[PDB]
Amino acid sequence: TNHNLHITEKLEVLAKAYSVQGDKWRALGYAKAINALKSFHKPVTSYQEACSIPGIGKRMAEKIIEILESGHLRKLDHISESVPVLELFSNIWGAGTKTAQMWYQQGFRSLEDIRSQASLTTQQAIGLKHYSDFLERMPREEATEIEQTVQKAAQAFNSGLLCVACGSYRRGKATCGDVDVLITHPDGRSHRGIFSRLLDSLRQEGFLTDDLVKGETKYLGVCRLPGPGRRHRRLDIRVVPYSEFACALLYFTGSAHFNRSMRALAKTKGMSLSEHALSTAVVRNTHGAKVGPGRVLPTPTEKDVFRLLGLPYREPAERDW
DNA sequence: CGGCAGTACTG
DNA sequence: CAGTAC
DNA sequence: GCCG
Ligand SMILES: Cc1cn([C@H]2C[C@H](O)[C@@H](COP(=O)(O)OP(=O)(O)OP(=O)(O)O)O2)c(=O)[nH]c1=O
Ligand SMILES: [Ca+2]
Ligand code: NA
Ligand code: NA
Repeated sequence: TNHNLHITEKLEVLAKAYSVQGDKWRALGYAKAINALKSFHKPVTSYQEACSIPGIGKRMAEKIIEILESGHLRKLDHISESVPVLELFSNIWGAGTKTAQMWYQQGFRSLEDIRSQASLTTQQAIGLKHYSDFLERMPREEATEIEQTVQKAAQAFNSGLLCVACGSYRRGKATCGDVDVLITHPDGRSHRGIFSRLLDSLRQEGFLTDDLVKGETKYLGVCRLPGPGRRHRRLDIRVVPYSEFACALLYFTGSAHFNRSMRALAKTKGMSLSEHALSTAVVRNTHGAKVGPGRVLPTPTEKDVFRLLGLPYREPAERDW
């Protein structure tokens, strides 16, 4: 639950304004502060109580106080008039802040302008054609149907293939922004040849409607279940070796902020965590950049990753931040 | 002062 | 590479 | 934006 809604509702506006305008680090600080404020027990009442929470500094506490005594945040009144347009433009899949800012500088103000005059990448044209659909979340039951469709298509090639939807779905959420399907095989090797033939099977069946990204082990695209009343949905599919399964599962399950916290912690302990592996004895320079590789640590299960980092295990539902 | 996660596709 | 995305 |  959140007992600081009257504060966070105002902060989210500012954080989004900073995000679409490209000030990503300031936005990150706002996001983190907003999460910290949602994850609390008591409505904040003092500048001193505010600064005590992790993720809240003097500036953010000043803002919270201006909120408690006045009910309003003056800074909301000086957001640039371009921000709603930038948000509109960057909600196109494949367009971000830089593209939105360029479109805005060219004088474009609406999606009709984009459709008729803008130069679009292949991805951005798919994103525009599904603009409304991609802003919607689906019921988890539909995510289940999409996962089962992928699983049944994959297990037709090799019965031994394991398929797991990993994302807000695995974290137990009632709705899902897209479906994240991780595929492996405990053999350790048969996963190698199935990916392209799987995608051919799904697009031959009419399930896949558009491709966004096509790597050797990574796919991002668009699907739609058959029959009436169905929307187009974003679908991400990864195929990983069994030895990397635990770390791929952890990454793909998220949340994103959870992953960043876990990876930041690993960095403090001279380790490095990615979707491939947890590594130890990684040599870095004075800027936190990697100059030497280190060695992979055995992580047969998600619990092993937590254990090697000195943390208590957190269930997927407990990984929202 | 200066990092803020680590990776992968596109063109 | 810069931009964008998971 | 925050924080070491
Ligand atoms: C966006 C993003 C995702 N991820 C990881 C964590 C996510 O659980 C996983 C899938 O990405 P998403 O599908 O974007 O994450 P989600 O499932 O939580 O969002 P939604 O419910 O709206 O569909 O990828 C990152 O590590 N970093 C990122 O920036
Ligand atoms: Ca998802
Ligand atoms: Na604090
Ligand atoms: Na976008």
